[PDB]
Amino acid sequence: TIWQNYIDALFETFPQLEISEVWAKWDGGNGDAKLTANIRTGEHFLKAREAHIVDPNSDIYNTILYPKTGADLPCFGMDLMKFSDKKVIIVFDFQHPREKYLFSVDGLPEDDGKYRFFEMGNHFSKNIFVRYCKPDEVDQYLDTFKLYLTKYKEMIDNNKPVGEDTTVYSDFDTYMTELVRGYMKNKFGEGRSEAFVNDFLFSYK
Repeated sequence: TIWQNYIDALFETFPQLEISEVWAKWDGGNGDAKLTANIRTGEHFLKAREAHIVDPNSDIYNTILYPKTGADLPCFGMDLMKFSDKKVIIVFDFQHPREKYLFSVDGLPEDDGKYRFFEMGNHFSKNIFVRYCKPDEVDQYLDTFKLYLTKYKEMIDNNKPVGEDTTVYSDFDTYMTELVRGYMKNKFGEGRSEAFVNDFLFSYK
C-alpha cells in the first residue's frame, strides 16, 4: 500500500492499539478488489476501526480512532484515498462528537476557507487537512500527519479517559453515514456496502 508510512506512524504513536477482531476480508471488483476491516482496541480508546481497500486503480485507508468518553475528546479520523491511477485525496482531522461544536488545536495549520469540503465546526475542526496529490506524492504530507498524531497523543495522555459510553458517538456516526457510496457499491455490491457502513464504519448510531 502507498499508505504504509502513515499506518506505521499511526501505530508508532499509539502502539497500544492492537487488532482485536479482523471484522471482514472481502473480494470484490472484477476479484481484483480486496477489502480488510479491522477493529483495534487498547488503553484510552473504545476502538480504532480501520478499513483498507485496494484494487488496480485505488488504495483507500479509512480509519477513525474513537477515544474513551467523559473527557470531551474528539475522534481522530483519516480518509487516505487513491481513487484513480493518477489521483489521491488525503483528509484527516480531529472530529469532535458533539454536533456544532467548534474545536481547534494550537500549533496546527488552519484551513484557509478557500475550498468548501466539509462543514467546519460540525464534526470537523479548524485544522481540517485536505489535499489532492499524485500517488507518487502522498508522503509529502506525512510530516504534517505526524504532528497531528503528536497533538492527539498529548490530549489522550493528558486526559486518560475511561468512559465506555458509545452513545456519545451516535450523532457523529449518524452524520458520517449521511455524508452515494459509489466505490463500495460498484465493487462489493449494495448489500455488503450497507452492512459495511452500518455494522463496521459507523456502528455507534
